[PDB]
Amino acid sequence: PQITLWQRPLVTIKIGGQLREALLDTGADDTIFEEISLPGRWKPKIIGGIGGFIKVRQYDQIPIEICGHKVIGTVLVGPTPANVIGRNLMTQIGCTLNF
Amino acid sequence: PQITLWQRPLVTIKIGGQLREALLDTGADDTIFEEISLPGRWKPKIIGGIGGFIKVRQYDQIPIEICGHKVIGTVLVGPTPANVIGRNLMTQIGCTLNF
Ligand SMILES: CC(C)(C)NC(=O)[C@@H]1CN(Cc2cccnc2)CCN1C[C@@H](O)C[C@@H](Cc1ccccc1)C(=O)N[C@H]1c2ccccc2C[C@H]1O
Repeated sequence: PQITLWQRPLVTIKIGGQLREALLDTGADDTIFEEISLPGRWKPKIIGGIGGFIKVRQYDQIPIEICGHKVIGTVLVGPTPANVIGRNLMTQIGCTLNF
Repeated sequence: PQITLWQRPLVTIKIGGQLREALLDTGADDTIFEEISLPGRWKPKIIGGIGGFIKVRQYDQIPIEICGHKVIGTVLVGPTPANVIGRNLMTQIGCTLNF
């Protein structure tokens, strides 16, 4: 589908058997979620954004359904103010910017 | 044109007679640059992102040529790790997300 930017580009996602809304965020290299229970091991990771750095855990090979599309990739979990889907996943569902 | 997301969606922009590289950021409501000298009055403003909040200057009605398209809008200038073009300006040039 085509999505204009006159509002935040939100999409509903299923991940870990849980439902959530993420913002399609071409400015984010990675994907991060506020609070969701993910199974298995993880590696610490400290990401930098506007306003500072945050400590988060990294989960790889995580199945995630974005707007009805099925993809798998690394998903971060940490103290973010908004759930974001990054280019690491937006590439998998073939998302592009147009103008 | 059409821009895939396998790399950061950077575009060249001219603002205040200066040249800058900016990130097409669908996840950002506003536009902000690290260090540019814009003329006229501004209004203090505090924005929040992942990792924290930062105090910035808010200049309105600022001409900005994005990827060869001329638009005018609110541009923020503050301590950001990367220049970002937000939806407030993306809508002006008619950018959409596609998949
Ligand atoms: C208006 C303003 C510009 C302050 N908005 C944001 O920063 C929003 C904030 N929300 C949240 C919010 C906060 C307060 C109120 N409402 C909403 C979360 C999403 N961001 C947009 C991000 O796309 C910004 C980029 C900026 C950046 C690029 C390169 C280097 C440093 C900073 C960003 O945060 N990028 C990083 C990033 C982000 C997520 C996951 C991984 C990574 C890595 C990296 O690409």
